[PDB]
Amino acid sequence: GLEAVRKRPGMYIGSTGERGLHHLIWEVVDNAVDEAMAGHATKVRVRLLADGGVEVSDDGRGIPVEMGVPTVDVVMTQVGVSVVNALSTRMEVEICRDGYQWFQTYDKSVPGTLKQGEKTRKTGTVVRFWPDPDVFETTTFDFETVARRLQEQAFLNKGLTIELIDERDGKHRTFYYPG
Amino acid sequence: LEGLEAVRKRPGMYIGSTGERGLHHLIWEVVDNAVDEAMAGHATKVRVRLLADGGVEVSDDGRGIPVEMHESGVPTVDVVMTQVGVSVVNALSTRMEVEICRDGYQWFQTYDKSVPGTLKQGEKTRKTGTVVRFWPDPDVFETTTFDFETVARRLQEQAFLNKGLTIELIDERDGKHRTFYYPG
Ligand SMILES: CO[C@@H]1[C@@H](OC(N)=O)[C@@H](O)[C@H](Oc2ccc3c(O)c(NC(=O)c4ccc(O)c(CC=C(C)C)c4)c(=O)oc3c2C)OC1(C)C
Ligand SMILES: CO[C@@H]1[C@@H](OC(N)=O)[C@@H](O)[C@H](Oc2ccc3c(O)c(NC(=O)c4ccc(O)c(CC=C(C)C)c4)c(=O)oc3c2C)OC1(C)C
Ligand SMILES: [Zn+2]
Ligand SMILES: [Zn+2]
Ligand SMILES: [Zn+2]
Ligand SMILES: [Zn+2]
Ligand SMILES: [Zn+2]
Ligand SMILES: [Zn+2]
Repeated sequence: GLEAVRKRPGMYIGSTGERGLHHLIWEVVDNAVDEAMAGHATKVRVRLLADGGVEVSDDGRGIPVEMGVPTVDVVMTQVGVSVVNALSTRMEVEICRDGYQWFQTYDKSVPGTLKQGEKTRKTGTVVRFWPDPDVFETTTFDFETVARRLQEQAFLNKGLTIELIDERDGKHRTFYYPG
Repeated sequence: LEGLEAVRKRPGMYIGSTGERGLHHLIWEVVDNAVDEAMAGHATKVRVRLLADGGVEVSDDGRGIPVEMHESGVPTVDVVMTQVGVSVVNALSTRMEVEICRDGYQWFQTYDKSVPGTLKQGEKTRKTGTVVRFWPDPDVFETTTFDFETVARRLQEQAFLNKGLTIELIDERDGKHRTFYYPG
């Protein structure tokens, strides 16, 4: 399971250095950007939080919430982003889908109870995660490393707007190439 | 078995979709795994070949995927190719080949519709590193054509993030080639 990732993180992210740390944001960004071609997303927002966390938001389809375990718990324990869950102290996931907001938490990768919130016509996903400082040699995301990836992803997804906000210093950049 | 069947049943959960961007997840993964060995395994060169038949070959001079017996009673390379990021590539490929230089020897393994062959010990060598070849399954992907410029953009990023690493790209479909290098 996720125990395997914690035991041998190098098998999943190459190392536990700064390049290993950046695998986490690369995965969560990738998953959001995937919704431009797969889910009619128009905007992805990436925030580098001053406490070391990361938030990635999109207006794609929303991770499926239908069930007897919710699909989001399967995603967050089985697929690419489960490595992020394994190596984070906590994650928060917000989904807009099927007419409602939905909220889930992971505490050392253990799911909370999926909560149905307010009605909404919006669709998309917000993923927030806090990399475990007991795993990583470095918990500082590099603005220019992240910017280079988001520029590539905007260029490969004509019409997608990607916003990067560094909450550590207020630095922000928007990436957009028209179709 | 089970875990790879899951990828074939719901590929969008692993690679987003089954179009051009989904196809490129496979090369991004295998390239990433090789480039990881620059920071982790003293690699100096990665070579990416877009094969004329649609396959991909990625070579590195890193440590070599471990070949010794895993706790699960198979060679560690078989665990890697069935359990971790590259197992998605295995699941969605008709076949894979893996050449490893490690522990004083050359080693060769195949995967046929993700099923491991018998790991074979080859000649002695002092070299270390890995070659991974894969052939994306046209029954999965709506296109099997890799985009040279898309691949070149990723390799330039990876060379910039790994000062001193040489990355060579060869398109065997038309002879186009690029070499990426940023000095330390
Ligand atoms: C981290 O989750 C990622 C997503 O990330 C974001 N940010 O959306 C995204 O990269 C991708 O999102 C998908 C990937 C596949 C489908 C997908 O296949 C859908 N189609 C359905 O009819 C559907 C509805 C419910 C359900 O449980 C499943 C899962 C089964 C599949 C994929 C056949 C599929 C669908 O509505 O949304 C999908 C979505 C939102 O894959 C995830 C879920 C692992
Ligand atoms: C697809 O394989 C990738 C590798 O890709 C390439 N091209 O080398 C690379 O990205 C990374 O390679 C690692 C990842 C971890 C270790 C690693 O932890 C080593 N340390 C050991 O002493 C060791 C020795 C035996 C052994 O079974 C393991 C753990 C198993 C692993 C890493 C698969 C570790 C080691 O020598 O090499 C390692 C190597 C080469 O992770 C893989 C295996 C998923
Ligand atoms: Zn990696
Ligand atoms: Zn560095
Ligand atoms: Zn549609
Ligand atoms: Zn993806
Ligand atoms: Zn070393
Ligand atoms: Zn060495």
